[PDB]
Amino acid sequence: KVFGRCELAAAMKRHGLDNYRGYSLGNWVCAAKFESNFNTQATNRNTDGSTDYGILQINSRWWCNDGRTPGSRNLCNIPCSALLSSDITASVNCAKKIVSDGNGMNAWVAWRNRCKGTDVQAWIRGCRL
Repeated sequence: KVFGRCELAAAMKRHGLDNYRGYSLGNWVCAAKFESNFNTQATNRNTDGSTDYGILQINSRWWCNDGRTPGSRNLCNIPCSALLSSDITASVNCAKKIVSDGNGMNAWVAWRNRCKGTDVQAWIRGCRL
């Protein structure tokens, strides 16, 4: 499933992240354009020996189970690959928690400098709420 512009912006609020734990609608949408290019199928292995699974570029090392990354906490405890299907209904379980960790959105490399402080009111622009 390859999503359109206004095809990826409503299902995020459908799952409750709106201003989630101090994280608003303004902070989400840019990042997937820069981790997956609005793609659900973008698998890339980072030199850390981990791969980045899903549209969120998750490293199997800290949070999931891929079987080729030993010493991984596999904290989420699910198929690291279920993190890949069009049905994302369960992937954010670990998105809503990786942040209580307290070091922030700073778990991702691009939005931090590619997407922070930038005009965000604009990603939510041109669309209906």
